[PDB]
Amino acid sequence: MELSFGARAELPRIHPVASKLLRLMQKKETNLCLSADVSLARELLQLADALGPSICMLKTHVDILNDFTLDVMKELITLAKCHEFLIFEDRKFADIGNTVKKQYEGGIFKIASWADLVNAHVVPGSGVVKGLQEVGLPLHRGCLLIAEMSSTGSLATGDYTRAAVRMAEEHSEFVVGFISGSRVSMKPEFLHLTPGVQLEAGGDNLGQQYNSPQEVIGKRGSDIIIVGRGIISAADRLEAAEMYRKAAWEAYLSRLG
Amino acid sequence: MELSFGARAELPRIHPVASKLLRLMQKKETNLCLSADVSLARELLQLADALGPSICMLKTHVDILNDFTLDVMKELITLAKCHEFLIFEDRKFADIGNTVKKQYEGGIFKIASWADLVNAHVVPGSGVVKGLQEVGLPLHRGCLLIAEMSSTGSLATGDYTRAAVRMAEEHSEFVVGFISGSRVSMKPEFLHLTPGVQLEAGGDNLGQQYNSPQEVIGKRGSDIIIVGRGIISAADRLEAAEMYRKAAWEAYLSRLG
Ligand SMILES: N#Cc1cc(=O)[nH]c(=O)n1[C@@H]1O[C@H](COP(=O)(O)O)[C@@H](O)[C@H]1O
Ligand SMILES: O=c1ccn([C@@H]2O[C@H](COP(=O)(O)O)[C@@H](O)[C@H]2O)c(=O)[nH]1
Repeated sequence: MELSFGARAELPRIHPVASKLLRLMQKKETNLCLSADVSLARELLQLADALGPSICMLKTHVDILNDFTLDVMKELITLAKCHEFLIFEDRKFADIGNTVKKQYEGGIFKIASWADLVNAHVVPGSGVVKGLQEVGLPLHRGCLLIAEMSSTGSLATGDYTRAAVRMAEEHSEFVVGFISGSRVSMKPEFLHLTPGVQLEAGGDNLGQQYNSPQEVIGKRGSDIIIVGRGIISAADRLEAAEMYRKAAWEAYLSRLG
Repeated sequence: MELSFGARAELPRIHPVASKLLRLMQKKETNLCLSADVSLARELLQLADALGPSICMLKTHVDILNDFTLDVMKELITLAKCHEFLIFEDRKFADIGNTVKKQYEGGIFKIASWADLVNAHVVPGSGVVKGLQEVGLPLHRGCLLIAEMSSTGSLATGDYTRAAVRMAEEHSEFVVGFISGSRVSMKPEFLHLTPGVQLEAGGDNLGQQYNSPQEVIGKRGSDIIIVGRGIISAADRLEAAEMYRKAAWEAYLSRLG
């Protein structure tokens, strides 16, 4: 039987970051993650403040910000605390353990100092998670493993996907779930987040493929939709965010019965 | 038929960045890529200057440099031109095509502006290559696809590796080779660069595994060794680089005939 997000937040083996997230999802009736794919810090902060009420999570690509500073991220954290959403840096860590630990903690971005969640590809083997967790565990962070991808020709299928699930299971002190197109774990402590989402059928010209919130949440059993252009390119981004939220939220409620 | 690096530089289908690399490998008698895994720009540049005559390539992780600026990269380019080596940013692009184009061109790092070579994981499908190529083509840049990894539990094996080789063949206008543990293509226009290399047997505590230059170049048929800690951890990095250079170069001479 399916548990509500609020009940899942209380599960004995739940990660604190997953619990925080699940509680605010239930409080705000949102399972929408905004993909804030913009080049200017002011745009990032403007979207975060305006859409924050409607979202459970803000997904960043800090490496495309033409004017990144750590003060930008300080300010984003204030907004995250005010409007109640988590910050997920979509870094796709994909190197050996010794390297990713440095990429997570250090450099100019100091990602671990501000991102509640990061994600990682499983292709290097479990050392990618071991390296990240050496930085993330002390800082009370969580990680998502990329079990499937939305893009045309994705190799994250079959035995690769099963490997991602095993890796998460064996590293549950740090891994809180998956980037995937569908439910891949039967354990309710894990979150499923799905990108490649728009209301209308389509794709882009560089291999992105879309499915609807009803399909991904309702039929495929994912928890959270990740939506970028579907919202950001709309004339009215507030109304678009609300349309996606309502869609994902109702799909969840229906599945839950 | 085994061709020298100088001959391979003249192959009909050779990419101009591969040709430039192969020419300087032959001229300088080096098939050593230094993995400059340091956190300080001064150490990076001092290594680049001192070891430049010994290396064909300097591999960077600019996202670990605590004091990155574009002015640091300008000085690195100056050293690369002076000593004759290529700059390879080991970014491991691994996102959908629309995202990686921005991560390559933009942000604070503006990687395409200074890196001769970058690499990409093949897990997203060929969109990853199509996105990078939109940026790299007019700038006369090249890309390496990660066909195999050196780390314990790597999923880059079997059909995954074969998919990487097919993707390289189909995008030979931009893809100039592979990150691999051995020769994965029989086409001599492709470069093979191999990380996980040390003179001594062993590994690290986070999944790295090492093989020797003689094994990797000599028996496994790779072209270039990528060496980080085996050089960086030495008291005298120049002497260490010279050790690796001579090992790798003589291994190469042996399979030539
Ligand atoms: N290239 C690459 C990459 C992929 C791979 O499969 N194995 C690696 O070690 N690397 C990188 O090569 C370097 C290996 O360094 P070391 O020789 O283990 O100190 C690192 O910068 C690591 O991030
Ligand atoms: O498998 C994946 C993994 C990540 N993303 C990311 O999610 C967002 C998709 O945005 P859009 O296609 O909704 O604009 C982008 O930031 C992209 O990098 C995907 O689309 N698919």
